[PDB]
Amino acid sequence: NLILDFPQPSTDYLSFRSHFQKNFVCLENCSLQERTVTGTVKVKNVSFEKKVQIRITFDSWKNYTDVDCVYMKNVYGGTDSDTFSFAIDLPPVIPTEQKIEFCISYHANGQVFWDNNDGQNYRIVHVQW
Ligand SMILES: OC[C@H]1O[C@@H]2O[C@H]3[C@H](O)[C@@H](O)[C@@H](O[C@H]4[C@H](O)[C@@H](O)[C@@H](O[C@H]5[C@H](O)[C@@H](O)[C@@H](O[C@H]6[C@H](O)[C@@H](O)[C@@H](O[C@H]7[C@H](O)[C@@H](O)[C@@H](O[C@H]8[C@H](O)[C@@H](O)[C@@H](O[C@H]1[C@H](O)[C@H]2O)O[C@@H]8CO)O[C@@H]7CO)O[C@@H]6CO)O[C@@H]5CO)O[C@@H]4CO)O[C@@H]3CO
Repeated sequence: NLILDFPQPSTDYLSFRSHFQKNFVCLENCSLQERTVTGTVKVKNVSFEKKVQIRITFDSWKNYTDVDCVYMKNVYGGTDSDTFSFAIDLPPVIPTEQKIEFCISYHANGQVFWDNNDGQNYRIVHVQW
């Protein structure tokens, strides 16, 4: 009934790297299971202290929620970037007319960086299936 309306950003490496180098934050993977959306976010390692959040709407941006992401230790990651994970429960019912979208914010060293997917956000759409 719901599906991701975007390719996994990490699949197209050249696009992923271009966005990540420009914005210093980029969604890496995302999956929709049951009524929960989970995923991973790559951020440039700008400073020790970081705050990474998903800003998500389930009602066409009438409202939104900021959800904290959690740092993921990665033995195989480099020292230039860090990985954060998120898990967000969907509301029990979302009417078909309502848009579901999210974007990502990243605070470090007094600055804020955004992944808004080239101004479209990351969309989840309603389907017949
Ligand atoms: O321990 C040395 C450290 O002490 C002081 O730091 C204090 C700090 O100022 C307070 O803010 C508080 O910190 C808490 C913090 O506010 C919370 O947000 C949370 O921290 C989380 C981070 O926000 C989050 O980003 C993630 O952290 C991981 C990093 O993302 C990842 O990159 C890696 O971190 C490495 C750093 O990137 C790298 O720079 C290097 O860090 C050194 C610092 O650069 C250097 O300044 C100093 O740090 C001092 C600091 O200046 C003091 O203010 O030494 C660091 C090396 O020891 O190395 C890092 C890897 O070791 O990994 C981290 C995760 O380890 O997740 C964390 C949540 O775990 O919690 C913080 C409290 O735990 O208190 C601190 C502690 O005194």
